[PDB]
Amino acid sequence: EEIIWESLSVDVGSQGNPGIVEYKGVDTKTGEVLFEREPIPIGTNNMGEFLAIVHGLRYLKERNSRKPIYSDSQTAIKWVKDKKAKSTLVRNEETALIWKLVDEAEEWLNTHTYETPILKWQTDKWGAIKADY
RNA sequence: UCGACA
DNA sequence: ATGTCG
Ligand SMILES: [Cl-]
Ligand SMILES: [Mg+2]
Ligand SMILES: [Mg+2]
Repeated sequence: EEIIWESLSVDVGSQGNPGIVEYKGVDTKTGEVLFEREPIPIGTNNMGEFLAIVHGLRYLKERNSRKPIYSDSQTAIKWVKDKKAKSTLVRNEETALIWKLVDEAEEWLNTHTYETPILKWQTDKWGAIKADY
């Protein structure tokens, strides 16, 4: 019910779906952009949302930060919890990059630890997540 | 058959 | 429209 302002908010941005995908993480309190992924030619909204959360985990772990991560993606939050991105996007030469990043994200998750709470951003009550495009 | 999150 | 889960 209470927004945890001392947190990291991440979100995907795209042009088409499947389409060009990117993501960024921002300080929930100030909106300051902390990281941003170079656009990936072809990917899905959910893969991007997943990549954004995993990058956030890696970003916070490297800085010894225990702050939670906000995401508005029910799908991505579940994929991270399961440490498995159940995407339906076809695996071919054109989607090789997005799949490589997804596979590497999964790989990282299955070989590292973290206590970072991954929280659902309550869009219907709080408005658009701060990392929204 | 939807409902929900994007 | 398309991507996903309950
Ligand atoms: Cl990535
Ligand atoms: Mg989103
Ligand atoms: Mg958004």
